[PDB]
Amino acid sequence: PQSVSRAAITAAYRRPETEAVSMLLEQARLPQPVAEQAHKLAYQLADKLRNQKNASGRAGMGVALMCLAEALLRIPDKATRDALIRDSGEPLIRKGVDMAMRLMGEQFVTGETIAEALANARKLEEKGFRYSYDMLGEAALTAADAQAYMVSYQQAIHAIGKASNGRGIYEGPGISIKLSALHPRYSRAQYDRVMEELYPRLKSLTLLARQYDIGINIDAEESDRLEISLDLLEKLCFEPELAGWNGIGFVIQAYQKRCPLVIDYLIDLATRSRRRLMIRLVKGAYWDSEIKRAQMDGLEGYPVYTRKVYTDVSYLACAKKLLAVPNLIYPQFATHNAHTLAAIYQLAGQNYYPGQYEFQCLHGMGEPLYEQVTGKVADGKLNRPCRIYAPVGTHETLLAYLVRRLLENGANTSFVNRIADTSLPLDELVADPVTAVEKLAQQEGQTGLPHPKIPLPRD
Ligand SMILES: Cc1cc2nc3c(=O)[nH]c(=O)nc-3n(C[C@H](O)[C@H](O)[C@H](O)COP(=O)(O)OP(=O)(O)OC[C@H]3O[C@@H](n4cnc5c(N)ncnc54)[C@H](O)[C@@H]3O)c2cc1C
Ligand SMILES: O=C(O)[C@@H]1CCCO1
Repeated sequence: PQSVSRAAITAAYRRPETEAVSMLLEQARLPQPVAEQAHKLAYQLADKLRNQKNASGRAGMGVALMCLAEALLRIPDKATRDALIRDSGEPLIRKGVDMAMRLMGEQFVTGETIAEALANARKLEEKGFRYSYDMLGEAALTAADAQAYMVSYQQAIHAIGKASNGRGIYEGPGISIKLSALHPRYSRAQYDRVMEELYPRLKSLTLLARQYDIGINIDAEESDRLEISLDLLEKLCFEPELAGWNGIGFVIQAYQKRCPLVIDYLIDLATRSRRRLMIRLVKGAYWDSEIKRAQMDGLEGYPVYTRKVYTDVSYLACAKKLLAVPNLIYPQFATHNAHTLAAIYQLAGQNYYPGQYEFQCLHGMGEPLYEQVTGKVADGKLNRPCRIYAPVGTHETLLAYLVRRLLENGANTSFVNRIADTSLPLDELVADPVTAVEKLAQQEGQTGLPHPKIPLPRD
């Protein structure tokens, strides 16, 4: 027997999308006036982003001719110019792969060593950005692997905490950790061994973060690990040494059917354990693998949505739920999507205060968007804080994170991919996801039908 809130998470695991999407719709819908201010802000943010160095206005203004025009413009004297016009198998494939990973991946890495990352934190921190550092590495395969991740996480907390120098959990830097790094073969670990071995290391790192008064966030990974992550979180929140401290962070993934039910659980947990939880709301990073995984499991359905617009709707519904309980949750709204950002900005209401919520972004992806957001109003900014997720490590820790980035940047449904498309008009790019879903429902006959190219695992 689970609590009321836990049982309800379980019962939502793979509920039919028509049902899941239908229940989210009214929770996600922006009231008329909020919708229009969100549309307008989303449009302005996306316009500035696209047309940074006049990229579209130069579209408005063949190549052969320009080279001749170029050569003609290098003729120093206009008269002369005018007068001229009048009158090896396995290891070769492995090497190209390892190299291309480094080349493409550098943009997403803040530094090789935590010091190096930290020494460069001054530039954006003075502009009002914050940081969450991640010592790259995950999915420990051996007892030794996990031990080494544990020591890298401990070392980072010391350096981050010393650099935080008492600025605290909101204004100061934090750390992000992956539970998969701390226990060998996490992907298949049983409740009993995780509690005996993983939990004491999570507890120990969290106590340390509390000594330095820095935030410590537990990243969300694959969906089959949600339940055990909640058991770990629960225990952690009742530690006496952590009483009255609100630095514990936890990620929730809006692409999951369970997400809203996990929120109901977290609200009850913050209440029972007498704390404000730092909760990062994301869409999620593992969608391609989740789809593949469920298709091989052959179960009743998917634990994630199959159309990107449904995830967008789920995120807005979940964002409203989070924003309603400021005594219990500090929401951290992770996104690079201008509509998403604008919707959250408006949904948060009037009378922003720094401790109400922040935005978050990944290093190498969100800086352009958030250069319009974080900063003074007199500089034309929104004056909302943003916390940059800063991966730290060498080439041997980068692979899995990089692949997730390529999937995110390379998917035609991604905002960061669609905004680069000269040809997709701004209004479509920032279209309201609820209205989009209702448009599909009127075309197709029912609300929340799965992606037509993604049938159920049994079909
Ligand atoms: C600071 C930060 C921290 C993050 N931490 C985590 C974390 O701990 N764990 C984690 O899993 N993710 C995490 N993410 C989220 C993930 O890494 C992506 O960055 C995020 O999902 C992209 O959302 P968006 O709003 O920027 O882009 P959008 O383009 O609006 O949405 C992109 C996405 O929608 C979802 N999607 C794509 N196609 C479909 C489809 N067909 N059906 C349903 N959904 C689809 C995927 O989640 C994909 O990322 C984090 C993101 C940030 C910025
Ligand atoms: O690892 C990832 O891909 C996501 C983004 C940062 C934390 O979890």
